This record gives sequence, C-alpha cells and structure tokens, in this order.
Amino acid sequence: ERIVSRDIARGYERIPIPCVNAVDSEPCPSNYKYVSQNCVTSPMNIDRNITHLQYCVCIDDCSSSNCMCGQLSMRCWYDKDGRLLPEFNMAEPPLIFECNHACSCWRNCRNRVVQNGLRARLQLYRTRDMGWGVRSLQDIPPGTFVCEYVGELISDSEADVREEDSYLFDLVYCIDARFYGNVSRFINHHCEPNLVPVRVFMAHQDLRFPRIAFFSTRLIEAGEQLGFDYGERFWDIKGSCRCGSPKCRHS
Amino acid sequence: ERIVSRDIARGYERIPIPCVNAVDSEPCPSNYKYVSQNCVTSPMNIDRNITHLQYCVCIDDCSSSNCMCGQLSMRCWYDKDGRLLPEFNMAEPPLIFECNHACSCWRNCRNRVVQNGLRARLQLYRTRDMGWGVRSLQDIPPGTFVCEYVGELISDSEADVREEDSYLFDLDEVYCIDARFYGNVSRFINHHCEPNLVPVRVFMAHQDLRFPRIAFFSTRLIEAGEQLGFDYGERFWDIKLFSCRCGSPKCRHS
Ligand SMILES: Nc1ncnc2c1ncn2[C@@H]1O[C@H](CSCC[C@H](N)C(=O)O)[C@@H](O)[C@H]1O
Ligand SMILES: Nc1ncnc2c1ncn2[C@@H]1O[C@H](CSCC[C@H](N)C(=O)O)[C@@H](O)[C@H]1O
Ligand SMILES: [Zn+2]
Ligand SMILES: [Zn+2]
Ligand SMILES: [Zn+2]
Ligand SMILES: [Zn+2]
Ligand SMILES: [Zn+2]
Ligand SMILES: [Zn+2]
Ligand SMILES: [Zn+2]
Ligand SMILES: [Zn+2]
Repeated sequence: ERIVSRDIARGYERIPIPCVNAVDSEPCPSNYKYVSQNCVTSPMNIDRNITHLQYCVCIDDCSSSNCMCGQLSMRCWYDKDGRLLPEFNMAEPPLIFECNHACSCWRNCRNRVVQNGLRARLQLYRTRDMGWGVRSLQDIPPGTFVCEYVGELISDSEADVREEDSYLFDLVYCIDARFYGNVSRFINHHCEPNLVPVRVFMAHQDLRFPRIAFFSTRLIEAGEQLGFDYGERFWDIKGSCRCGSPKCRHS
Repeated sequence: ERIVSRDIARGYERIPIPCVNAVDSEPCPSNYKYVSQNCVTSPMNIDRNITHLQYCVCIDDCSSSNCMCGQLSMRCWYDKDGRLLPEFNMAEPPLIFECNHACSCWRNCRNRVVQNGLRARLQLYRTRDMGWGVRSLQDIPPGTFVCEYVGELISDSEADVREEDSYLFDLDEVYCIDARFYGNVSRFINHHCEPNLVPVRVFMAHQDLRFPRIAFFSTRLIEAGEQLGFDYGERFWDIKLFSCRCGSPKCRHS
C-alpha cells in the first residue's frame, strides 16, 4: 500500500486527507484543483444582503424551541455533540438552517455543525473495481457530519454543455466537482448508502443555493468505504453498478 | 473598572474582546451589530471568478524570491513570524497580495497573515475624553497584524446620502466600508496624529481591485495597555465641529 499523497487538501482541511494505492500503479489524481469551499466561474447572483437573513434572538445556546433557526429547520436536529437526532428523517431529509452572523447567539451555539467544516479522518484510496474511492480511517457514529459536496456552482444550462457529467450534483443549479472539488468528488455510489445528502443554509438563505452536507446514516466502521445514492437521473444515463449490495438496484 | 462584556465578538474571533468601563455608567455598546467579516446590504458585484485569480506555483513555503504572489506585492513583506519586514514603507504601503486557494502552495505558507485573522489580545474600554477606545492588553511587536477594518461595503453614492459619516473607511467607481451599523472591533479605534497603526490594502480570496480589504499593522512596539490609534486622514478632519484630542505633542488637527 503506497502513500501517493500525504494530503490531497494541502492543509485546507482540519486534518490531512492522504491518498494511498494498494491496487495498481496510478499516481494521486491531479486533473482537478482541490478547493475546500464552493467556488464560481461565471457569476452566480447569490443574495448576500445581510438584512435578508432570518435569524434568532436567543440568550442561551439555541437549545430551546424558541430559536427561530430551529423553527426554520422545523426543529434543531442537532444534539450537543453535533449529531443528528434519532428522529431525523434520513429517507426524506428536511432543510437545515444553521445559526448565522445576524443571530444574537454565540459562535459555539448548538445549531452550528456544517459551518465548522470537515472533521473525520478520511482517505482517498484505489478500489479494485470503481477507480478511486473514499474511506473513513475511524469509526463515525450515526448522524455525524462527514463532508460537504464541494465544487463549482453552475447553472443547469452550463451543465448541459459540459462534456463530463460524472461529478455533477443537482441542487435549477448544480455543483460540478470535475475541475474544482473537495474529497467528495471521489465518493462512490452505493445502493444501501452509509451517507445521506442534506440541504443546508448557513451564511446566506438564498433558497436556490443549498449547500450539500453528507451525514452518516449508521455507524461507519474504521476502514469502511463511504458511499451515497447518486439517484435515479444519474443511472437513467449511466446504466452497471458494482456496489456489491445484496439489495443493489442498478447491477 | 466594571467588566461589561466577556466578549463583544460573541466567540467569532480566535480571541475574546472584553469591554470594560472604569470611567462612567455606560453599558457595553449595542447600537450596532458585531460582524467579524465584511458584509453587504445592496449587492456588490465583487469579481469572484476563480479563473481571474493570479496565483503562485511555489514548491516550498513561499519564502523564496520566486513566489509570484510575493511579486504582485513587490516582494512578500512577511517574515517567519507573520511580521512586516523592517524594509516595509509604513509611510507609503504597497498593496499586499496574499496567497489564495488557487495557488499550488499549502495553507500554512509564509504569505498568509491577514487571512488567518485577529490574534492580538484587545479590549474595548471607556476613555475619559473620547468615548470608547480600543487598547492592547499585550505587547505587540512592530509590523504585526492587529485587526482588519470591517463593516458594510457600500458605494461612494450610498455613503454620501447617509447621516452618520463617522465610521466610514474610504477604499480607492469608489467604495467605502461603513462600520456604523455592522462592524468589528476597529469601528471603536480613535484617531491619533502619530498612530501606532497603519492601514494596508490587502487581497486574499479575490483580487477585484475595487474592493481592497483594510488591515491594520503596528507601526512600532505597542505596549500592554496602550490605546490603538490610526490616522483617519485629512478628508475626515476637513469635514469634522470639534478639534483633535489625541494629545500628541505633534498633533496636526488640534
Ligand atoms: N457503484 C458504482 N459502480 C461502478 N462504478 C461506480 C460506482 N460508483 C461510482 N462509480 C464510478 O465513478 C464515477 C463517479 S465519481 C466517483 C469517483 C471515481 N471512482 C473516480 O475514480 O474518480 C462514476 O461515473 C463511475 O465511473
Ligand atoms: N482624536 C480624536 N479627537 C476627538 N474625537 C475623536 C478622536 N478620535 C475619535 N474621536 C471620536 O470618535 C469618532 C470616530 S469612531 C471611534 C470610536 C468612538 N470613540 C466611539 O465611542 O464610538 C469621531 O467622529 C469622534 O467623535
Ligand atoms: Zn437560536
Ligand atoms: Zn444559535
Ligand atoms: Zn440562530
Ligand atoms: Zn448497487
Ligand atoms: Zn508562492
Ligand atoms: Zn503561498
Ligand atoms: Zn500564492
Ligand atoms: Zn491629534
């Protein structure tokens, strides 16, 4: 198992994200630019007017049903360790509105998780069957924020005239992780996924532009490959799945 | 000396900024919203196209003569400790272009200081004569990044129509940072005719030249307890009713 990179993120994450290869002689992928945060090429007129934010007036740690930001989210879904509550609907997730800089609360309040960024020790690695994949180097408990789907924010019109469509996440707007992305660009499709994407609003609340946060759907054991469900639009064009699920819907 | 706030920044800075009042019964200022980064109300079309960034191809920690981002800045002005080189012209500062996310270098490279944020221990306190000032609670060596002037980025024509002009920083199509309604610790810094702070125009995540960010660097050793001051400049005093109270033997606006 060769270490082909000590950190594909080049110090932009809280931890390094190594790339190893125990399978063949492919070096670390280098046909893209690692970015830890979403970027644009042509302008995207995101509403950043600070007076447009809805915000809370809490004097505590935003753990009460009075928090506006929790109400926008239906309730605050976060426990004190930043994990999704057991009652969180993994099959049909709500929008999460995290607290923001217009709010009266402190930066350490309960309702702040995704804005704190990636924490789990993850690793790019060569799979036997589906190119590069990502795995966790540690146990991740259920409902943990794992990573954000980061890339280039583009319009659907711009997406349609792109040659490569394998790194597209639909938000109509898209995140294309082909030329610019983070570690998420490498996560493989799985039919019984250990990650679910959740739409999240933080510094802005322009509803055209959710941020896409992956949360664990169960305990993810150390060494295990990360996967999420690419959804039906992807397979309608890309259809065989090699996830190896007894319940695989696309093989 | 009453402590009237643990931290006026509510945990948004690396360090807390307490407020104390040992002069009167004024409570902690609360007629403004503290923000640790610049904001807008009306849209500012900042060029944020990632392909418009100039960037470097450095294979080291950007400490060599060859750093392209250093070249944009004339040279990189930071030493190993993030302090401005002794050769830095405080009387006529260059534009600084810090490394960005488009550079080939690592996030811990030498050419990254302002983007790392406020680090010095500061305090909002009640002055006897000039209401609310900011002091340092530690010695700050010369050429250290102290704080950024943050507030609401607005056009010159929006600044013209506002009643409160006392928290305006002019940038250089002209734009201003208005810290009246939304600002950080810097909005509380008093004017001084021999200032221990100098504003430097800095570029980080974008290089849209209409929108520099304003970083205050120390002009000399500031000692523990010393009030911060910068020179508001002549435009300000040409308008401003009252005379300067900075108390400098060389005051120019007395
Ligand atoms: N479950 C699966 N079965 C077979 N191939 C898959 C797969 N999930 C992802 N892939 C492959 O990976 C692409 C998605 S991008 C994911 C990272 C990719 N393995 C890489 O090396 O860059 C798909 O278009 C497909 O080629
Ligand atoms: N050197 C100086 N002499 C007299 N007044 C000053 C001064 N420097 C700052 N001020 C006062 O502070 C204003 C700038 S904003 C600085 C913070 C201010 N002391 C506050 O309590 O909010 C000026 O318009 C003036 O009212
Ligand atoms: Zn709240
Ligand atoms: Zn909160
Ligand atoms: Zn809130
Ligand atoms: Zn499958
Ligand atoms: Zn460099
Ligand atoms: Zn650099
Ligand atoms: Zn650079
Ligand atoms: Zn003076």
